[PDB]
Order: sequence, then C-alpha cells, then structure tokens
Amino acid sequence: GSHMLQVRATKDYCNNYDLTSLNVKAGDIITVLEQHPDGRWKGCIHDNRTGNDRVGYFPSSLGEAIV
Repeated sequence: GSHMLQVRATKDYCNNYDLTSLNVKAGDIITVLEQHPDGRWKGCIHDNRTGNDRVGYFPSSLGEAIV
C-alpha cells in the first residue's frame, strides 16, 4: 500500500481553528501518499458532500487503504 493510496477512514477528525488535518467526517474518503520522512505522511481529503478538499499530515496508516 505505497506509491499513492486512497484510504477509507471512519472517524471525526477536525480540531483547532486554522490547521492542516484530514477532515474525516465519520465515513469519508482520503487520498494520501506515502512520504514517511520521519513517520508522518501527507494526504488530501476527498469529500463526498460538497467538495471539502484540504491537505493534512497523518501518522502513517490512518484509514483503510483501498489503494
């Protein structure tokens, strides 16, 4: 599950005011890649509602990778 992967994450992940985080809204799609320069990767959110597209950093395998 490397070289770009899309993950399905079920959680409500959105904190702080202004921040870069995977805005997971309990059953949402995340389009991520495998960077791992220390342990965290960067990924984008694929929103299935309006188009909430934001980038966030996550500590490796966050959602269920469907590639």
